Amino acid sequence: TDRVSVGNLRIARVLYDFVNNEALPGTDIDPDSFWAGVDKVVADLTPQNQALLNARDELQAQIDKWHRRRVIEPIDMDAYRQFLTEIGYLLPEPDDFTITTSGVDAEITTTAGPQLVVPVLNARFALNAANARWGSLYDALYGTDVIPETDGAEKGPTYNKVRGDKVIAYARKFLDDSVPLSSGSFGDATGFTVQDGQLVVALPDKSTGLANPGQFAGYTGAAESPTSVLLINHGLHIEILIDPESQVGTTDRAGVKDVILESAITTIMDFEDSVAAVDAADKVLGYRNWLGLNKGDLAAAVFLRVLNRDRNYTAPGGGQFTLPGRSLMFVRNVGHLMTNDAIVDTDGSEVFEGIMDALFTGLIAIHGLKASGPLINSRTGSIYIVKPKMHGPAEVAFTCELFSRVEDVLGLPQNTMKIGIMDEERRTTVNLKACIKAAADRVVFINTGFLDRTGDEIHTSMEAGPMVRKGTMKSQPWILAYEDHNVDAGLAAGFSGRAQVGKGMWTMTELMADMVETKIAQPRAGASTAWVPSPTAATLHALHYHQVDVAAVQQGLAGKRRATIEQLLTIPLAKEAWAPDEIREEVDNNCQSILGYVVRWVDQGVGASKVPDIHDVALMEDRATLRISSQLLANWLRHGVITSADVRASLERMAPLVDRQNAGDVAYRPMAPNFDDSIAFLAAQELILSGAQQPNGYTEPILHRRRREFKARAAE
Ligand SMILES: O=C(O)C(=O)CC(=O)c1c(F)cccc1F
Ligand SMILES: [Mg+2]
Ligand SMILES: [Mg+2]
Ligand SMILES: [Mg+2]
Repeated sequence: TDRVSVGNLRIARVLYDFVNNEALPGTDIDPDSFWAGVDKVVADLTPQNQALLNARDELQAQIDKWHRRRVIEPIDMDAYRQFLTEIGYLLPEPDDFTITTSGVDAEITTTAGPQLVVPVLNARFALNAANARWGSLYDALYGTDVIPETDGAEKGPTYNKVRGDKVIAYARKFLDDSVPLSSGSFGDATGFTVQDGQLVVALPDKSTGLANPGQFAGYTGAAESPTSVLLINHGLHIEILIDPESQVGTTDRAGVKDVILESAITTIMDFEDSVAAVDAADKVLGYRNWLGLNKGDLAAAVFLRVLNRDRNYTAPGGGQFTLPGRSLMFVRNVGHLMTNDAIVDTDGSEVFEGIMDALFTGLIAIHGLKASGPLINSRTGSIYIVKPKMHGPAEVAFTCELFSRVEDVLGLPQNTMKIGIMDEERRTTVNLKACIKAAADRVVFINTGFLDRTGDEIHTSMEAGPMVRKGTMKSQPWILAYEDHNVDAGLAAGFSGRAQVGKGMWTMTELMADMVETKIAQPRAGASTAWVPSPTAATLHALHYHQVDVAAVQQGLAGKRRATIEQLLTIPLAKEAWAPDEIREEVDNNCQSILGYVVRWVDQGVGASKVPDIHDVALMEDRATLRISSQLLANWLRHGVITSADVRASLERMAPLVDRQNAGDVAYRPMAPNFDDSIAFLAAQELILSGAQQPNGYTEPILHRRRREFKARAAE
């Protein structure tokens, strides 16, 4: 009695009102025509959506039976691959082709740099992420472990000048490495001037210019005493702020106050694995934040926080130009699996959620194409949607047809809605060229979502035998081939200069020294973007793109074929391998990370949490990391590595530790000692004990059911 009838649909009133009162005004779309289009698109495309999900089940059943029907020691790769071809899992590779996607912004086609992912249901996080286009290097260095807290350089309640001077020195070296002087070092600079459109750096006994004056991009203030100096390197901007009257500037030999880095070039506003949204009320919260971002007027509490305006500069010659102040925004829709009762049909059947996301996030994104102040997002006229968890090229073609039909409902030009393709399921990996071809006129990135991909690896081969420990997965042959294969397919499809080639998330949110040391591997592998968990991590990962010329790396990689199908298909089976203490560590680690994530998901609707692991390393958890942990334990239980008593005792042992870590939140409900009274604890148990039975190992069916159950209990 809380719904609105439109054709065969029954729409939750909160969603109907949100769309009519907030999303539609200003788009010139007729409300009656919009809702008729929703009815028609749902009716027309739901059968194919269901057909595709049934096809996954039929293929996995055949693969399950194949492994159970054999006894031979190692996979006979020739027989295995021929079988995958017969059942239509491995499809033929199409001829070479070049993508044709047009109307894409420079941040995607050309600029190499970090890409930030943030939960769209958290307005203050989403605001900080959009504002992360520019970030302080001094803050990122001083506040993290990139500068070690050795004797004398420790962080305290007040500024430590010994630490501050290490920060300054680190940044001066970065400047020398990125925008080198004709002679001397930035460490010895005493001042900056702009004379006849050229930057002049004062040294103690002479003056000098840049080795490449073309890296001088502009300044603020008067040319003869600028307030800042703007530089560019590998397409990314660097700004030296000059203020001798500041706390840090007073100590600096040139009065430098900070070094600002262009950081999160693009940001993915996430409706998928980092949020918990199980009904119309939840979906409206997310849609309204996405609306505020595109209209430019989102403002969050704690005083209030707003979106940054663009940045004004004087060109080296003399004109006034402007640089984007905000990250270019993508939105990650949900994939093809789930339904959501935000809309039900006349029989009470829930509507597919990915279909709804395309309609509603596409509608809302129109506001980002028009004046807010200037328009917020795409100046070239595109809407950028990340589509996750697709399995193979028919599922990509379906997304493209869904987008085409939504463009018609919205009165948008065909191919306005672009697609960032996650390569995060095995049947996409091994058919990647065909997947890109299916979206050849819409694709704006491919990205190795390696954590979902690991979950799919385990589930697909669940019946083959026990898998290696999850920490071993990152170095197994299949995943190394998968990473190279993805780059190869992108470059061969003409992505250089046209679309992003992306790699995955750094999850250790406090291990920033390790990130700076290690994550450089991604641009060295030819990735023009990769995922960071925070604005601070975006600023630090920006350093890697100044050190690595990704454009040159991609040109050197052109034409290579560095992964075979046999390599891609190498299942991560454990050899005949573990002492009891290693098995116990794996179980306790997986149970602790499952419980820490799931308890905040089910009881508080939080879809991404920092959860310390068994080694007290803080990890950003979302559904993909949960998918790995629950599938690994399900696999170990399936093949006798551990018993059902092992699992239960581990969960009961780790649950009170998770309770302790959450003891300060008035909204937290402890799981122990009354485990069977905690919907959250039972959800975590169900994710393991029923994991082998979930479709492709997905965690949403259980999580959504258990969160809805919790909401009902809290309302009675
Ligand atoms: O690798 C994949 O499948 C992803 O898609 C990555 C992802 O959501 C994510 C994650 F796993 C941990 C933290 C933050 C995130 F955004
Ligand atoms: Mg994923
Ligand atoms: Mg260079
Ligand atoms: Mg199954």
